[PDB]
Amino acid sequence: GCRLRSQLVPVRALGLGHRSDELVRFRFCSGSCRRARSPHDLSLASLLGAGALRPPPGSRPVSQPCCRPTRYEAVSFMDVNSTWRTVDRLSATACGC
Amino acid sequence: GCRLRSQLVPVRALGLGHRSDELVRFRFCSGSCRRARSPHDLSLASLLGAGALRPPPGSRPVSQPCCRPTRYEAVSFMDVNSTWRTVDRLSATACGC
Repeated sequence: GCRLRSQLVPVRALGLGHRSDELVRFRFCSGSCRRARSPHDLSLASLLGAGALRPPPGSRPVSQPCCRPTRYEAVSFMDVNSTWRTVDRLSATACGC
Repeated sequence: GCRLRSQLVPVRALGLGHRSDELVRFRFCSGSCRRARSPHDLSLASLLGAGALRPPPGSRPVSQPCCRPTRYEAVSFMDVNSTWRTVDRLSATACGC
């Protein structure tokens, strides 16, 4: 089921040009929302399953909510110049379907 | 990009046990939200791309909003007994990232 996941990661791999010798906890949301389908979602999933819709241009429609963050906190670290840095709203602190 | 799509479908394939000789328009949302990534989404996509996260149990995290309906309308038809039927909130009428 959709829930908050928490791993350790290098700060360079965060994508903002920072560098640190400290790993940082990064939290994110993943898992199923299939128990949270709306009537529309059920009908869409039924139509797709029956092959009654032709695929649209680009990506397939999702037929259930996505597991997404609803709330965020900053990620902090000592950078290579041993200066404390904080980056707003980078890490999830709650998830929802 | 994420947008509303509109096709014709058999009402049986809607999944609620109805039957009709009339096709019905069913509308749904699909397409990319990659231009609507939050700072968290960008960092998550960067981490995944760098192979810095181990895959969680079940489905992969999404690193961008999902293209989802924000608004709904009923789907109507003459059933095989030529009785008018309406099913609430089945068809999308607006989409968002």
